Amino acid sequence: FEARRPKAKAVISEIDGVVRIEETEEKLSVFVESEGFSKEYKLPKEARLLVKDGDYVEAGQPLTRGAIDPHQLLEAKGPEAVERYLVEEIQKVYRAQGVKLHDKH
Repeated sequence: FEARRPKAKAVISEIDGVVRIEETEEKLSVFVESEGFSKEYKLPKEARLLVKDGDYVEAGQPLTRGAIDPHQLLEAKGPEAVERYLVEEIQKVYRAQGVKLHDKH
């Protein structure tokens, strides 16, 4: 409800394109690119990656595993996405606990 930076953040994809990953020792890196451009993403050691070398990632899609920051998803996929994310991500907790409250609220 209070838009905040979860500790375990998940770097979303500002760009909607295709995936590419790298090997070097210290830090991993996922690159999203379209015929237009590509964007480099720094995914440190702990970041377990959900995406694989090969397919498409819509804007604001999870590229790291876990929590997302509403502001970023706002920027990336739009209000329509933050909004829709907030609701469903909230009901996630209640549903898991038995409470059945209508999304409306």
